[PDB]
Amino acid sequence: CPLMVKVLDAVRGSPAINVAVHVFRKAADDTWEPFASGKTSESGELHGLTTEEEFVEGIYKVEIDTKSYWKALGISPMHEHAEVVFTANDSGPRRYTIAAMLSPYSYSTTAVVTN
Amino acid sequence: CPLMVKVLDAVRGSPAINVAVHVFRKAADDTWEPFASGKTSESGELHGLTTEEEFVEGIYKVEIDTKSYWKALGISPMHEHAEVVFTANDSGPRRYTIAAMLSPYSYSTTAVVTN
Amino acid sequence: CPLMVKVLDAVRGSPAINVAVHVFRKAADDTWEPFASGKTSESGELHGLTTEEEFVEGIYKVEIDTKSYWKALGISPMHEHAEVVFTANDSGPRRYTIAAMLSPYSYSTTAVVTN
Amino acid sequence: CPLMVKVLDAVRGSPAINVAVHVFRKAADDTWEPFASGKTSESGELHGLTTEEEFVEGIYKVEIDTKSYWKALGISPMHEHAEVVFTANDSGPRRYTIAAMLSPYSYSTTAVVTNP
Ligand SMILES: [Zn+2]
Ligand SMILES: [Zn+2]
Ligand SMILES: [Zn+2]
Ligand SMILES: [Zn+2]
Ligand SMILES: [Zn+2]
Ligand SMILES: [Zn+2]
Ligand SMILES: [Zn+2]
Ligand SMILES: [Zn+2]
Ligand SMILES: [Zn+2]
Ligand SMILES: [Zn+2]
Ligand SMILES: [Zn+2]
Ligand SMILES: [Zn+2]
Repeated sequence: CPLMVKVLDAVRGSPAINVAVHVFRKAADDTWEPFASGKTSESGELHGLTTEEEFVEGIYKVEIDTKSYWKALGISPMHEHAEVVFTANDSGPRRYTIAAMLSPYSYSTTAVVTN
Repeated sequence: CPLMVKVLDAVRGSPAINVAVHVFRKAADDTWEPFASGKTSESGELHGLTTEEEFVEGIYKVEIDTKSYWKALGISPMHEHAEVVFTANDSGPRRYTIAAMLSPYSYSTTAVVTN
Repeated sequence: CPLMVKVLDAVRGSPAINVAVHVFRKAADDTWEPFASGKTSESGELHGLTTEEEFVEGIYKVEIDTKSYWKALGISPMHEHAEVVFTANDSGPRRYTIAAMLSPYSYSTTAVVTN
Repeated sequence: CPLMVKVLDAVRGSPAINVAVHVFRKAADDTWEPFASGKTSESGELHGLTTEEEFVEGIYKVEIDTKSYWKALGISPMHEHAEVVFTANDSGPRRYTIAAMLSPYSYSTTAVVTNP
């Protein structure tokens, strides 16, 4: 995959499963244009978002939907999304994995960029 | 302060000093409206961003300048900013400390929300 | 302070208050010798642990009690402590701040070392 | 695997490759008994540490060797290891992935515990 997203639930110690992930690319008018979307697997992973061709240099926002994810724990999070922004491909084509460890009022995200 | 931003450099183990920070509030047309800015102190802190009356309910983005911060380490970071989005107040006044532990390809960020 | 410990609750977005912190130093027999202890303040901070003289070079472990800290959330954590080990003082006095942002199955720690 | 360790280099945005990892299990005299070891793969992963039956209930320490890992950056880290302690395998069998995002003066670790 040119772009993979992996989401972990840092409260329960488990993959974040079936969580909506929307990816955007900064457009000509400075707004965020919808780029790719999916839901995380049983493993907290979202593969197949994009193709090498579609995935040109630019600024991308990964939006993880955290709104009702910790409803059952009875806490409303700091925000309805966990967002990670990265600047891409900005020296030829590379594979990205965006790994996010999520808690309601914290998060740790790491971009692993390969090739 | 109604809003304080604290920035640590996780690579060198030191406050991130003289780092530019921009705060935005989500406006009616879905643009980010400039809200406050400044540079971090010797302790990595940015105090005095806003007043309790100016700190109205809304969605806020904190944008920490990272572009050339690790230039001396010879590393280009994942993005020119580290960004944190939070949804504010909703319940009477609250004070927010946004704490960010930064490396070129990872960051951890926590919103501490009190009274 | 020569050594300060600050603990944040990353699930609720608040300082972790009145949490027991024990500090140990690696002894002659490779065991952990009790060094200092206290409880975090209302700000999640623990000051006054040690003195510049007592705080010699060596290997130190900060043990944060997390056993029953999230009991009210109904999750048992990955372990009864959050532990940070650091190697100290290679030169003369350094002041350490150990910042720990804690979730039941994740934690981010950072050591800020200042001269 | 009953136990997998995955290590990422948060400074360079890469897997931490060929990094030594030591696992210990807490023994009755309060000593850490060596349990398993190895070095991370090209993906930053260390698989094959243990078997379901060897991975008995107990307290485990994972020790990732960081001493010289950022030597090329010219930084000496906060400690010669990044360490994670976890209390294991209550409630029948569970598989653990210990995921560590490392920088010289910070790390984020997560235990992902699943029931197979
Ligand atoms: Zn894939
Ligand atoms: Zn979304
Ligand atoms: Zn959002
Ligand atoms: Zn800015
Ligand atoms: Zn202030
Ligand atoms: Zn940005
Ligand atoms: Zn103090
Ligand atoms: Zn204790
Ligand atoms: Zn322990
Ligand atoms: Zn070792
Ligand atoms: Zn495996
Ligand atoms: Zn160690």
